[PDB]
Amino acid sequence: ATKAVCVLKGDGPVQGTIHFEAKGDTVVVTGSITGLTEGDHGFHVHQFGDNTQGCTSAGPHFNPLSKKHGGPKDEERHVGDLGNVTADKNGVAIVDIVDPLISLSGEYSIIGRTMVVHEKPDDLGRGGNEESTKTGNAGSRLACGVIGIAK
Amino acid sequence: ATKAVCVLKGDGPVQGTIHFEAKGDTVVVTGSITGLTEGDHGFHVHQFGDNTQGCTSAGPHFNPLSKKHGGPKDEERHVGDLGNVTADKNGVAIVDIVDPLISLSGEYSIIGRTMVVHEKPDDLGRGGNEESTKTGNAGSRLACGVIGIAK
Amino acid sequence: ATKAVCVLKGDGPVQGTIHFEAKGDTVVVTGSITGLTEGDHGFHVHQFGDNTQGCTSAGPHFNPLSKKHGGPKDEERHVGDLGNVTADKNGVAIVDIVDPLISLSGEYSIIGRTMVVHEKPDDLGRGGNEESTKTGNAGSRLACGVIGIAK
Amino acid sequence: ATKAVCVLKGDGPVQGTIHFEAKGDTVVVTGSITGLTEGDHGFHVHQFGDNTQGCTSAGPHFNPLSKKHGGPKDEERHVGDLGNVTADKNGVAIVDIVDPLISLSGEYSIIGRTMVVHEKPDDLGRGGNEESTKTGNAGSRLACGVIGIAK
Ligand SMILES: [Cu+2]
Ligand SMILES: [Cu+2]
Ligand SMILES: [Cu+2]
Ligand SMILES: [Cu+2]
Ligand SMILES: [Zn+2]
Ligand SMILES: [Zn+2]
Ligand SMILES: [Zn+2]
Ligand SMILES: [Zn+2]
Repeated sequence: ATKAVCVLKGDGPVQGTIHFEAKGDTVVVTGSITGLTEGDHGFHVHQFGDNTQGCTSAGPHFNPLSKKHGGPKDEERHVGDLGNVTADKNGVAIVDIVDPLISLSGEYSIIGRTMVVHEKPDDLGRGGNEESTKTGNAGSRLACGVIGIAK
Repeated sequence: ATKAVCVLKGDGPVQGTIHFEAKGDTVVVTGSITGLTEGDHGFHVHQFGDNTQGCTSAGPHFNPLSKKHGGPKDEERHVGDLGNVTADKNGVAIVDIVDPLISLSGEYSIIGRTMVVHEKPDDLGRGGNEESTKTGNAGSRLACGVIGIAK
Repeated sequence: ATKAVCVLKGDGPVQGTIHFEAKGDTVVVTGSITGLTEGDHGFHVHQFGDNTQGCTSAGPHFNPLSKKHGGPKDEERHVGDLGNVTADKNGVAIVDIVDPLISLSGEYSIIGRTMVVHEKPDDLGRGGNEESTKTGNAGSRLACGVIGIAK
Repeated sequence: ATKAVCVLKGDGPVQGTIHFEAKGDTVVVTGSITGLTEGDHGFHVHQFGDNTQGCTSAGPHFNPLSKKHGGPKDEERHVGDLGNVTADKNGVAIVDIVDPLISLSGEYSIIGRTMVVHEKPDDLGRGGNEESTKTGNAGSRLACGVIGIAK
């Protein structure tokens, strides 16, 4: 697959759609998310496309290299670490990410996994506590969806 | 990926969880669907893991061998042709399928695609109209979900 | 039966010949209707090949899947829902339909049933009254005939 | 179908309605025909439900076993060979035939074919000439109709 899609849904008003496209050795991640409080929100690929108990059953960050949490620009990061998306005053975030580590095929493929938008900003591993090194202190899972093959 | 899961949701009361497991050289499909009308309902892997327009955006049946619609025992069938699930009088269908065409990795992978439960029985491609050769006259898509990697 | 024919007759000037042919996996509908008013007229397979009370005794639309009335492109439609034919200013309609639900043998066969051309356009089940969900508000039956096996 | 109907019409005053009902391995043929000259009239299922050029376009006797013409009681007969109906002095014939060879379903089905009442008596193949072995010398087609599925 060179194209993928994710519909983000949660138990509150947060929703959106994310598009994924293979370009060179990168994945180009675009889309939009509504209903968010203004400011940054952690945005991560979680390990499992399991929504049986909601976003919680997606498990931790997709992490096949067994590293600690960081920002997308960091060497020490989880594959699923895409940093922050930014909502404006209207609650809307436009997603425009280009990432070399995630993939839509092969070993680091995110097809069949879960995209999650978080309650709080991702501190990118620089928070000075244990949690920062795990989730970036991004807190609760506002909305999520399984990543699917798109036409 | 040796285990997958799917959570089925639609516009109506129909819901359920489908489990997939790679066992030996085959794929075992289990789970249950509730809120169905008594009797048979088409049960198919649709091509796209795309829920942007609910179940409609899943596209046609997964069909990488470019065949006509059939039953799961037929040579001429789509890879996604898993026949019928059967609901009892309480609207409950127990899912128990072993299938030789689907997989959980490589060309035949259904990870990132869509499981659909239909309004009507699948006629296994033997209805005698053109629709039968496409969908088995299974009709509308009551509920669907993207197939995700499971723990 | 791979070819069928229908001769349309009514109480007024409306007449025509409709040809049906099983081609590939589908049914191609051709022919022409004359004596019509300019514009659209509902064109439907009615259930009974019964002309004992003219076109009235043909009964409702052929509907073996127990659905509501729609257009021929719709999922929710009767098997007999072939939409509209269009008459030009001289009252002539050229019939050119390919249809996935009708057949010329087996469950979906329209052989021995009735082709009806209606007074008014078919609203494709979107008119918003109850009648729309039955007949598309197509109104009276200008002309009809029993579908017969052709050489 | 277990029930069928035919409205007989022609270019003259002969008309009637014929009813067909599946009973055991027979079809029970009933109805009435008016406007006839007193005496016997050949009564046959013709091959095609094609009325585009009137009764003539119905073609020959329905004959899927490729036999010669006889009476309904004869081994050598066409499937469409139902013998004679008898008009009284008032021009009225009451039809009451029970036949094992015609069918309303499967290979010998007469649904979509044509019922014809003839000018002259059917000589039942015993006329001593070539025509007798083809049509029973029943002569012209007074009235006919396509056989349709009835409620
Ligand atoms: Cu996260
Ligand atoms: Cu399907
Ligand atoms: Cu109609
Ligand atoms: Cu004859
Ligand atoms: Zn992380
Ligand atoms: Zn199929
Ligand atoms: Zn209709
Ligand atoms: Zn004969």
